[PDB]
Amino acid sequence: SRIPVVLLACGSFNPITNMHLRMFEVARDHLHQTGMYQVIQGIISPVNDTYGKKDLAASHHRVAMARLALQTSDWIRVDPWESEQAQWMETVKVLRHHHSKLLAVPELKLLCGADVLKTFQTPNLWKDAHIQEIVEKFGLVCVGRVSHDPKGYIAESPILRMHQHNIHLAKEPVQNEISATYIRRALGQGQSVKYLIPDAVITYIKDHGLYTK
Amino acid sequence: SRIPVVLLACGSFNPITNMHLRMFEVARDHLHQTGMYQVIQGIISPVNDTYGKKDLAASHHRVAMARLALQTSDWIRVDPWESEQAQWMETVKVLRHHHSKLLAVPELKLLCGADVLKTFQTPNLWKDAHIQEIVEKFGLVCVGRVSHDPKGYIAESPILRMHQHNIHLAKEPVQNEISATYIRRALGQGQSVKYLIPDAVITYIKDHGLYTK
Amino acid sequence: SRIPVVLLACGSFNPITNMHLRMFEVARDHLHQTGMYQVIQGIISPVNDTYGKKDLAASHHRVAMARLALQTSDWIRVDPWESEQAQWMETVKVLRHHHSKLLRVPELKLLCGADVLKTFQTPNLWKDAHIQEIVEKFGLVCVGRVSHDPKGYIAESPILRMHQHNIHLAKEPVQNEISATYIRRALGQGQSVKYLIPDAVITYIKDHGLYT
Amino acid sequence: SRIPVVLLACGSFNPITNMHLRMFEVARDHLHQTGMYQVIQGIISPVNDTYGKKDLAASHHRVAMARLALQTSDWIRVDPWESEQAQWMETVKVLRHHHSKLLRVPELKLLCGADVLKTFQTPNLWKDAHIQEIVEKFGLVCVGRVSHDPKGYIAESPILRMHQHNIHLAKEPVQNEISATYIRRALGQGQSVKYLIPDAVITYIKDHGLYT
Ligand SMILES: NC(=O)c1ccc[n+]([C@@H]2O[C@H](COP(=O)([O-])OP(=O)(O)OC[C@H]3O[C@@H](n4cnc5c(N)ncnc54)[C@H](O)[C@@H]3O)[C@@H](O)[C@H]2O)c1
Ligand SMILES: NC(=O)c1ccc[n+]([C@@H]2O[C@H](COP(=O)([O-])OP(=O)(O)OC[C@H]3O[C@@H](n4cnc5c(N)ncnc54)[C@H](O)[C@@H]3O)[C@@H](O)[C@H]2O)c1
Ligand SMILES: NC(=O)c1ccc[n+]([C@@H]2O[C@H](COP(=O)([O-])OP(=O)(O)OC[C@H]3O[C@@H](n4cnc5c(N)ncnc54)[C@H](O)[C@@H]3O)[C@@H](O)[C@H]2O)c1
Ligand SMILES: NC(=O)c1ccc[n+]([C@@H]2O[C@H](COP(=O)([O-])OP(=O)(O)OC[C@H]3O[C@@H](n4cnc5c(N)ncnc54)[C@H](O)[C@@H]3O)[C@@H](O)[C@H]2O)c1
Repeated sequence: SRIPVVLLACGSFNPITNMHLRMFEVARDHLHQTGMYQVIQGIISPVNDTYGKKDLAASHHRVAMARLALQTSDWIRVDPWESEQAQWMETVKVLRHHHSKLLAVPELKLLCGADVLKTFQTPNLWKDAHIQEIVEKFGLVCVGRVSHDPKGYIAESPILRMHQHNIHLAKEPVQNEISATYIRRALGQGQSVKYLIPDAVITYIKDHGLYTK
Repeated sequence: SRIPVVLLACGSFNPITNMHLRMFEVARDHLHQTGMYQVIQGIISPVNDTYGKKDLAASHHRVAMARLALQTSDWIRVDPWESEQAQWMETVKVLRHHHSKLLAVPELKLLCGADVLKTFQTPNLWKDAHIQEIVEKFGLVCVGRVSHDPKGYIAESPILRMHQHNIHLAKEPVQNEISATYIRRALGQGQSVKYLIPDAVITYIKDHGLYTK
Repeated sequence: SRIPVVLLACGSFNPITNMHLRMFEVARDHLHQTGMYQVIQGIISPVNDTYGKKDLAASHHRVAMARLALQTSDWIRVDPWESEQAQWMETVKVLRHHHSKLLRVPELKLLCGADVLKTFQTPNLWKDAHIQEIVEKFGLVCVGRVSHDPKGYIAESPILRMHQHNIHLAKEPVQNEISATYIRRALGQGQSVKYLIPDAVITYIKDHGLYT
Repeated sequence: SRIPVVLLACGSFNPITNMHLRMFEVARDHLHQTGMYQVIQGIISPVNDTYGKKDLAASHHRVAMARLALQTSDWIRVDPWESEQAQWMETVKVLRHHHSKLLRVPELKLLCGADVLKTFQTPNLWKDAHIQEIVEKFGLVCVGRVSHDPKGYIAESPILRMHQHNIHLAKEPVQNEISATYIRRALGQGQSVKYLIPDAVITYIKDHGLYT
C-alpha cells in the first residue's frame, strides 16, 4: 500500500499568504501522483521570535494568523511548539521533535520552496551534517519557484545528489511569486492585499493593528 | 472633491479566480492613489453562453460562483443582466446599459487586464467606433500582466493615444498569472485549486459537479 | 530512422528578439528529445505589410533584421516569400507554399508560442478548416509562455484534441517574457534594448532610423 | 553638472549570461534618467575560486567568458583583480580596492539584483558595518527581480532605510529570469542555451569542455 506522509513547513509566515498555503496543496497532489505516498497531515511551524535580523510580528500573532488561515483546511494545522521554545532552533531539531511526536510510522518530510534548497549553499547557514540528516532521515518536498532550478541544485550538491530519491520536486504551471515582504509593505501603506492572503488573516491584522508603518 | 467611479469587469469568469478578484482591488487602490477618484462599486458581469468558440459552464453557474466568491467583498457584486440576454452583447452595449442604470453621475469604467488592451488590435474583433466610445465616454482601467506592455499599446493606437487620459494603468509588483484554463484542467484531473480560487467557488464546483472531464 | 522536420514560424518579427530566436532552439531540442525526429531547418517568415491594424516596420526591414539576427545560426533562415506577396495570406497558405517547395520528404510543422494556441479560440480569427489542416496535414510545435496553459487549450478544442499526435508541447523552463512592444517603446525613448535582441539588429535599427 | 559613476558588479558569473549583462544596461539608463548622474564605466568582477561551497568553473575561464561577452560593449569591462587574489574577499574590500584605483572623482556604486538585498538579511552573511559602508561610503544600484520587493527590503532594514539617497532601485519592466544554474544543467545535457548567453561564450564553453 501507500507510505503515509506528514509534511512539515518551517518558515516565518509573517504573515502566512495564499502562496504558502498553495505550497501544501501542490506538494500533496505531487506525492499522491507518484502513487507511493498518502499525505495524512500538514504542519505549519512558525519560526521563533529570536530568529534572524529581520523584525517579525510576534510569534503569538503569526501562530494565530496561521490557525485562522487554516480553519478551512481539513488536513493542515499550525503547531506552535517551535515558536514556544526559549530560542531559535535549527530546522533538523524541529523535524526530530515532530518525528518523536509521531512515534509502522509515517515518514515526516520537510516542505519548502525551491529557494530554500538554494540557501543550503550559503556559507555557514546549514551544517552539512544537518543537510544530510534532513534529506536522508526525513525527506524534502520542494515546490518550484521562478528563477530557481532545483534539478541543478541537486546535481551540484554531492549530499543532495546522493540522496536525491528522498527529494521530491513538485511544481504547477502557475506563476505565483507574491512575496510576504510586499504584503507587509502594502499593508503598511493602507493598500489592499485581499485575494493574496486569506480573508481571515486580513481580519486579524486589522483587528490587532499589525504591520503598521 | 473626488469623482465617484463604478468599475465594470466583463469576462467569462469560468470560473472566477483569485486573480480576477485581485484585479478589482489593485484597480481601486490605483484610482484612489491618483487623488481624484472614489470607487464606490465594482460589478462582475459574466458573458452570455452564446459567446465564443470555447465551451463555458452555464452562465447560471458562473453567476452563482461569482456571487459566492463575492460574499466577503463589501463593494463588488455580480450582475447577471448581460448573461440573461437572449444573446452575446458587444461590451460597449453592456457599458451603456449599466450607465443607464446609474442614471452628478458617477463615471462608469471598464476594468480589464492588459491582455484585453492587446485584443483591441485583433482584426474584426472590436469595432473602432466601439473602442472609441469605450475609452472616451466611459474609461478603461487596465491591470498589468506579464508579457504585456500597455504603455506601448496605447502609444501605437491612434484612438487610445488620443484618449489616454481616460485610460488608467494599474499594476502591483506581484506575479500572479494563474489561468482559468489551468484551473479547469486541474479540476478535471482531480487536483486541488485551493488558494488559487475562493473556497466558496470550489465548494459550488464540487457540489454541482462542474468542470469534469 | 528519424523523421526530417522543418520548422516554420510565422509572425510580425517587429523586430525579431532573443525570445523569438530562443523559441526555435527549445522546439528543436524538444523534438530531438522525443527520439522520433531530426530537425533539419528553421524558417522565419515575416508577415506582409497589409496585415492587421498596426504600423509595422516595412517588411524589407523586418526581413533584413531577421537575416542579421540569424547570421550566427547554422540551421535557421528567413524566407521573405510571404512578406513579398501582394497581400496578407492566411497561415495555412504559407505552410502549403513552403510544403510545395520542399517537394520541389521532410515534415513541415508550424512553430509558435502558446499564446497562438489561445488565438485559435478567437471568434472569426482562424477558420476551423484551417486549424484542422494545420494539425492534421502539417503539425504544430508550441513553446510555453507564462500565463498560458497549452494542455488545456488542446483538451478544450474539439479540433486540437483529435490530433495530439501532431502537436508537440515544448516547455520553456526559463522565464523569457520580453515583449516586442516594449522593445519598440524603449527604442523610441532612447533606452537600451541590448542583450534583449541581437547586437546586429540594434545596429540596423539605429542605421535606418526605425522605431523613432 | 552630472556626477560621474562607475558600476561594479561582483558575482560568480558562472557563466556570465544575457541577464547579468542586461542588468548593467537597465541600471545605466535608470541612473541617467534621474538626470543627476553620468555612468562612465561598468565593471564585472568575478569571484575568487575559494569562495563558497560550489564547484565553480576556474576563475580564469569565468574572466575569459566575461571578456568575450563584453567585446561588443563600449563601456563595460571585466576586472580580474578580485579573482586573482589568493583568497576570497568580502565585497566591501573589492569596492575599496576599485575606489583607490579610481583615485590612482567618480562615485563608485555596487550593482546587483534585488535578490542580493535580501541576502543582507541572512544571519552572519554580511557584517552590519559592511552593509553600512556599502550604502554610506559608496552606493547601491539594485535591479528588480521577480519575487523580490526591494522597497520593502530597504524599509525593513534599519541600516538601508537611513541611506536611501544612495540606493537606486531600477525596475526591470521585462521578465528575464534565466538561471545560470539552469544554463549549466542544460549545457551538461547537451541542450542549447543559444540566445540566453552570448554566442562567443557558448563557443568558449564548448572549446574548453566547461560544464560537462
Ligand atoms: N537549520 C538551519 O540551519 C537553518 C538555516 C536557515 C534557515 N532555517 C529555517 O528556514 C526557515 C526560513 O523560512 P523563511 O523565512 O524563508 O520562511 P517564509 O515564511 O519566507 O516562507 C515559508 C516557506 O514558503 C515558501 N514559499 C514562499 N513563497 C513561496 C512561493 N511563492 N512559492 C513557493 N514556495 C514559497 C518558502 O520557500 C518557505 O519554504 C526557518 O524555519 C528557519 O528556521 C534553518
Ligand atoms: N465588444 C466587443 O467587440 C468584444 C470583442 C471581444 C471580446 N469582448 C468581451 O471581452 C470579454 C472577454 O473576457 P475573457 O474571456 O478574456 O474573460 P476572462 O474571464 O478570461 O478574464 C476576465 C478579466 O480578467 C482579467 N484577468 C484574467 N487573469 C488576469 C490576471 N492574472 N491578471 C490581471 N487580469 C487578469 C482579464 O484581462 C479580463 O479583463 C467578454 O466580456 C467579451 O464579451 C468584447
Ligand atoms: N491564417 C489565419 O487565419 C491567421 C489569423 C491570425 C493570425 N495569423 C498569423 O499569425 C501571425 C501573428 O504573429 P504575431 O504578430 O503574434 O508575431 P510575433 O512577432 O509577435 O511572434 C512570432 C512568434 O513568436 C512567439 N513568441 C513571441 N514572444 C515569445 C516568447 N517570449 N516566448 C515564446 N514564444 C514567443 C509568438 O507566440 C509567435 O508564435 C502572423 O503570421 C499572422 O498572419 C494567421
Ligand atoms: N562581503 C560579504 O559579506 C558577502 C557575503 C555574501 C556574498 N558576497 C558576494 O556576493 C557575490 C555573490 O554573487 P552570486 O553568486 O549571486 O553572483 P551571480 O553570478 O549569481 O550574479 C551576479 C549578479 O547578477 C544579478 N543577477 C543574476 N541574474 C539576474 C537577473 N535575472 N536579473 C537581475 N539581476 C540578476 C545578481 O543579483 C547579482 O547581483 C560574490 O561577489 C560574493 O563575494 C559578499
